[PDB]
Amino acid sequence: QDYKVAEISLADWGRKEIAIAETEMPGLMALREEFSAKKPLQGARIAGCLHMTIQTAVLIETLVALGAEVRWSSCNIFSTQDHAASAIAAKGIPVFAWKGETEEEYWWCVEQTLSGPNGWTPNLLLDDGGDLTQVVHQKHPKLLTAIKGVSEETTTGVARLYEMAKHGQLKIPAINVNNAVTKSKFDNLYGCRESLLDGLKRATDVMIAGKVALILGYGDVGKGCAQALRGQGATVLVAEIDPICALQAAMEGYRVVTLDDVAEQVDIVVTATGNYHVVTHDHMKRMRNQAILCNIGHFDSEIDIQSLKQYQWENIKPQVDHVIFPDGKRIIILAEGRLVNLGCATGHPSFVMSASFTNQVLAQIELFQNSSQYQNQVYVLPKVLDEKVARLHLGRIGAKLTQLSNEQADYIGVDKNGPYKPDHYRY
Amino acid sequence: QDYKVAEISLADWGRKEIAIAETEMPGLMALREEFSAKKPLQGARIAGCLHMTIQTAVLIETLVALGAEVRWSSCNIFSTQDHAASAIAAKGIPVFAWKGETEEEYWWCVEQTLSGPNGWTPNLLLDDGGDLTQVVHQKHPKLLTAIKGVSEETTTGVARLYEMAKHGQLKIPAINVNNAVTKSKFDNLYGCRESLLDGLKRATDVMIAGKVALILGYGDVGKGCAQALRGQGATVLVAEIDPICALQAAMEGYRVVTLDDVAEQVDIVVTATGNYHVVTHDHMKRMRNQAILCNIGHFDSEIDIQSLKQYQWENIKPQVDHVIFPDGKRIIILAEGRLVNLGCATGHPSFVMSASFTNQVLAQIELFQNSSQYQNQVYVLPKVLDEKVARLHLGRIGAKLTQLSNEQADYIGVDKNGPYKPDHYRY
Ligand SMILES: NC(=O)c1ccc[n+]([C@@H]2O[C@H](COP(=O)([O-])OP(=O)(O)OC[C@H]3O[C@@H](n4cnc5c(N)ncnc54)[C@H](O)[C@@H]3O)[C@@H](O)[C@H]2O)c1
Ligand SMILES: NC(=O)c1ccc[n+]([C@@H]2O[C@H](COP(=O)([O-])OP(=O)(O)OC[C@H]3O[C@@H](n4cnc5c(N)ncnc54)[C@H](O)[C@@H]3O)[C@@H](O)[C@H]2O)c1
Ligand SMILES: Nc1ncnc2[nH]cnc12
Ligand SMILES: Nc1ncnc2[nH]cnc12
Repeated sequence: QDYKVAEISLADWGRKEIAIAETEMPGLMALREEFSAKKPLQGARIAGCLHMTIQTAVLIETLVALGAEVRWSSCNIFSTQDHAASAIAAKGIPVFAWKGETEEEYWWCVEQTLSGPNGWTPNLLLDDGGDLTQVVHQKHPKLLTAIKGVSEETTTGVARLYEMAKHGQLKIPAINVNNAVTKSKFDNLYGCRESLLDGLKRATDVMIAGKVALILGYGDVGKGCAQALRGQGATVLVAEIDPICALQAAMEGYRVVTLDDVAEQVDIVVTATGNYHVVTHDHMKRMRNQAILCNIGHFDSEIDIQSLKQYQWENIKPQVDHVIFPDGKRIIILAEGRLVNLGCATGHPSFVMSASFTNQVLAQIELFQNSSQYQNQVYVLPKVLDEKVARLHLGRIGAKLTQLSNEQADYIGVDKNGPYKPDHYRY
Repeated sequence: QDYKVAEISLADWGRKEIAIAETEMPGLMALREEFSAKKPLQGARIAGCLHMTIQTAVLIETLVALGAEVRWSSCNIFSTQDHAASAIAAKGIPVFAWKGETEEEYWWCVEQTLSGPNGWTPNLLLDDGGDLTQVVHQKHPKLLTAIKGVSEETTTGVARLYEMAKHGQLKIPAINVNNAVTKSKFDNLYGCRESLLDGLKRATDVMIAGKVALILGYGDVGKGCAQALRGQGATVLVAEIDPICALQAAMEGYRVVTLDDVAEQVDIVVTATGNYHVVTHDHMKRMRNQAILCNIGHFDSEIDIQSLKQYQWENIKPQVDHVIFPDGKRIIILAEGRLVNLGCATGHPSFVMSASFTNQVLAQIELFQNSSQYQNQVYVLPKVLDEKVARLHLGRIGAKLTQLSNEQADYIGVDKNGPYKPDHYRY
């Protein structure tokens, strides 16, 4: 068995939910319709490290339908949906993923992606957060020569690529999928607008209405989180280091504050910074009894979880814990500080993941075919492909596009078929 | 008298409202505090073409406080606030602007900006919409040699610059002020979110709640217009040619439709496209009795106003007209299709105009000092200045910034003092 999952008998349930998800993921299904016969990824050998959800199962089966061979792992110890992993394993696709991995198991799973039976090695990487990219660069430099490139899903992974490139550590081309407009402005924003609430509601019976909620970070994720909680009746506070993002939050009516000032005043804290130790021991010591602390950024290091190691952790249910302080005060920590929407719920819904994952497939096609055209730098896909991703999703939600006339296209200086915006337009 | 205004005796009223506006415009006042003694614009001779409002009066007096000499005109026949123009004229600043200009008067006013007494000619242009840039390039090529550059306020003006540059027609450097983040994502969005309603409410006693409103265009302006009307209880429809913007609108719950389909169904139509004849004769013929038609894009050519020339126009009050069709059906047209927020109300409020106009002052300083470093292309100001503009506005609205620690700045790859985002970050 060239796989490792929790329970293979969950595969039928996984197939049933994959069938539903396909009907919500028109971008991926359109790529199958366009490319499954020509098989543009025939000869592609993709090592993948990305949350092993039902939506990712549709991504994997799209890559395979286009001719790729893949080996898969999750990029978080809690984000796997076991029945999705089983459905993939039952297809004979190598997948190494279960919910509740230890850290040792996590890195073992990544490692299994880099070598398969009969001398299988990847020539492509598909990464979400930079861990797979790190393992290959730091532990398997011999593999790098054969890797055509990496496509990277998320803001933190791209930040890690930028720092590698600045220091001459990046040894392959990288496609930044996060900053396709149809990824960053949809998945990060509208996805979290729904899936933060999902994680909070599944974890506890805390009401949102009337609570004071603090969001740390007002980028794409924090913007979606703030809209989510404000719509449900919370008073929303925002912390920011960036004066432009702070000004955006203020102009939406949120008070912009520091956690150093407001720790005792908040009912719910959500870290969405992509940064390091933005919630410290002293912050948590000051929090009210039964305050809820969670992280929706990529890494649990947004919170100094280590500082709680000597306190009693009383489990409430899976991925919901009380941390009991010496004076008896308790805080509720979700998923041990790991990604709350994937650890306490199921991540983003299928429709917006289709937009993200359509970009991933297009990036893998571009790297597999044309990686010779790229240097060891970070690139984004062209705007015409970004627009194509959007076009493929309009039919499902019933949006009807207006067509420019010749004179209207000339008036604003565009081709009738796009691209319709200048390169650095911000949407 | 080196000026032309409607009534100089309105100057005292203008001064009173300028004094209030200063307290809402901390960016401009901060630039006065930083630069009025060093006078970095001493020797600058600025021809300006930008809506002659109270807020623009604060911009003009900031330029003058920094040492500039200016000659001013409005960029729209209806956008001048006469008491603001009088306050400027009473200071001895040449201004040629009144509400209700004819087209001949409009272009005469622009022309007055290009030559003053004693051989005064500009060495800088400050433009909003591209009309001043057009006049100089097409009618006064001898002036071009002495023009160090132009700073351009709005999306349509930048579109015109791009097309000039593509065809080799741009003969001076241009700073695109519209696409400072602290302009496009604030003025265009939050400004119109307030000032569209202002124009509609001052013009008619039409209720927004329960109406079906169609917004043509879902860029920065259309996004703000949609939020405005949705918050007041309208059913909001959106038309788009851009599939990414269409998908954004759909994900906010707006049905994305074509005016060709829905003309008979709408109560209010707002053009926000920057394009040509997006509302045609047949659209207007199909509109319901007493439907309200207005334009918030830069030019009245969004609507084919010419097609209504043979119908009786019955005036309701200034800038509010009935167009009476042969079957007796009437539509309400606002400001003859000119910018509705400035024609039927007073434009954006002071606070957000401060952010836009702080960018304008910084652009004029950069052109006056460093235009030799630029070619005849379109440029944007650097991100550190964009962040500075935001910083200068945080105090007024009580936003408190968090400061990165050394390790947090290193973790995300930024300097503690910024810039905090990659060059092409979209906010
Ligand atoms: N949970 C999900 O489904 C999901 C989806 C996309 C991205 N992410 C992750 O979420 C994180 C945020 O992503 P993003 O796209 O919003 O990034 P972003 O860069 O757009 O936003 C992060 C924001 O945090 C702010 N910030 C940084 N340090 C801070 C501090 N100490 N205090 C306060 N604010 C601070 C920055 O100024 C920035 O505006 C990343 O780790 C990303 O990988 C999660
Ligand atoms: N009234 C104000 O205070 C104010 C402020 C800023 C800008 N403006 C003006 O408003 C206009 C829009 O500015 P913006 O920043 O939103 O520009 P933008 O480019 O961001 O948005 C315009 C949108 O219109 C869409 N569009 C173009 N042709 C269309 C058509 N035929 N049908 C439907 N949609 C169409 C485009 O796809 C685009 O998304 C410009 O003329 C700009 O100069 C006015
Ligand atoms: N449902 C989902 N599947 C995969 N990755 C995700 N990231 C966020 N939500 C996700
Ligand atoms: N109040 C205002 N002053 C000047 N230009 C504007 N454009 C939009 N609103 C404005």
